Amino acid sequence: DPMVSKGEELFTGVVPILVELDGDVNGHKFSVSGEGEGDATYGKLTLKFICTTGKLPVPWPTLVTTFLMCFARYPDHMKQHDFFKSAMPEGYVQERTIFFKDDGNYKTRAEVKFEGDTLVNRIELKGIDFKEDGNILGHKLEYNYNSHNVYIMADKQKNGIKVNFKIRHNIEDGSVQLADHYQQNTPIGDGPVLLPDNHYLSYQSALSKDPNEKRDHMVLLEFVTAAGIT
Repeated sequence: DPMVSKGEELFTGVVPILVELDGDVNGHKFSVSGEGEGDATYGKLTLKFICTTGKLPVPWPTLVTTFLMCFARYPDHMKQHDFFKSAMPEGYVQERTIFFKDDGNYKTRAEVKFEGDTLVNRIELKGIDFKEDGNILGHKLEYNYNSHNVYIMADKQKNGIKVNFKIRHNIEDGSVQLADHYQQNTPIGDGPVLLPDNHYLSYQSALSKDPNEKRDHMVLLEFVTAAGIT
């Protein structure tokens, strides 16, 4: 299938990745740059993010979802349901509001597209309404990450998908900080895209530190696999 082969050719090997974020939470401005690689055949991403502005004013785990669904491994039986690769190389817009339970919210807009060989995720984040001494601004989140299933549906109206899901950030009293995600994706180009039947992506994420890195940073390893249509 030349449409499948096309994303299969853009993603059938290891693909360098760049991520650039400009953020403002409760007016605290910060920038982050990330680099790494993705191997869609295996659902694998490895990335290292650096805060280029000094200390990151929010917990690194609250940014994990914002910092590449085109790197999911879609099983061969499910290749018709891969919207994310179908939009490449021109790419897609990914927008979210993330509602933190009893606290503020992030609103993000990202463009995910190729720039030559490199797959770029360029993001603007605004955060509003955070409590000074809540779990976000107070840095009360553990540096770890649970596994989550993400439910994808078509938004045929908008020639894209809608994505909805709740992340649980563990807190160091056994509590969770809920982060309620509402997501919309739409293609950047005017070409054909795959509008999926409802399915999920299963995510696992591991957070770590580069023992040689003095800058505020996060090393992120994620495995992502599509399922949910036998």
